[PDB]
Amino acid sequence: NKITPNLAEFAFSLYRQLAHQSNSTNIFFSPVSIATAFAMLSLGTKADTHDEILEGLNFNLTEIPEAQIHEGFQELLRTLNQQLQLTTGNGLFLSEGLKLVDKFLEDVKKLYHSEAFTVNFGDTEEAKKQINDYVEKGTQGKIVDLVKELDRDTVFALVNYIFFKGKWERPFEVKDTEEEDFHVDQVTTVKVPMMKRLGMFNIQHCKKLSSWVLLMKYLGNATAIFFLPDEGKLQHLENELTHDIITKFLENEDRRSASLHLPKLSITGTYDLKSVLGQLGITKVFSNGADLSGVTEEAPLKLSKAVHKAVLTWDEKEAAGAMFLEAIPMSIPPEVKFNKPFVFLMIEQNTKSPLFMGKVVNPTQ
Repeated sequence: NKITPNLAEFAFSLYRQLAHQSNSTNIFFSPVSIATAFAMLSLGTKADTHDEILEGLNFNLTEIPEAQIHEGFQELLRTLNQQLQLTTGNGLFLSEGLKLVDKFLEDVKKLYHSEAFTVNFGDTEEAKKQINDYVEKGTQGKIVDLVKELDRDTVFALVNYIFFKGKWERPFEVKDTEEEDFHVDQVTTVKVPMMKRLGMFNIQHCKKLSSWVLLMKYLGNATAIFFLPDEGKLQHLENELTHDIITKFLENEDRRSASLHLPKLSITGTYDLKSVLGQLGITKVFSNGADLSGVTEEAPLKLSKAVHKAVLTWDEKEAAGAMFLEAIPMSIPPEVKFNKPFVFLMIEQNTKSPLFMGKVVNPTQ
């Protein structure tokens, strides 16, 4: 877990950038999927192009050897590819006229368990369908029309996708789910199905964050951390985000009773990694002065296209399992309603790594 702290800081760097450009749109991305994708691309990069990518991923190249970086990602992908669905993959698409280096192809297939392909970019409309078909077939139809524009001069494209529909270890009762108002702001109200169960949760009010912190667990040894900011404290919560937040309450075995109002969510996020990671300091690999000599030996190459799409869905529970033995509330429990915008994190317990991070301003987006 040597690379775990780097991913956490990279996630908060990525989130603070996305929240900076838009304060009224949903945010949802996978820090692990993006970092694994561009670390794989680093194996075909050299000199400053290689160093920019790793430095932009919050890796201190003077303190962590390059092998440990790539080895840490391989161990992380091994844990993911074992129970949780987590249908993820990265596709490298290159012009059929380029002589791809075999060492890069071997490392992509072996180290990162990823696939490369050759496609004719002369037909923009045809290539877009072909790329969107491999993603659609890979996701079993979960992700469609991932690519919506291919330039006529495209010669190299990267697509990163991830899908997660998780089942709660402690489920919800569909009969108790009710439609309630979600207040996106002072003037906007959306009617959303609100999952509601009274019971005991790993829920607590953190004065440092000025937010309610709820941790509910998914089957697959992955835990979801929900942050409900207090009134006017959303920015304060974002300011005070640090890796200690992830680990602070994951170890808590204590439970407190509360009436929970959590809306059903189906959230998607599509980002142009070229623009976003360009704001984080990764620019050379996208420019004409790139060093992708580890991919093609004899021709100038640059990464023309880089897209990331993350899709997540959670419901009340599928098929019914067994009841969870419950401690009946002996008193009036506090009511924690997620009727206002909130921040959430998905953490893989074994690696303590961020799978998904996002902010929900409208459940119906």
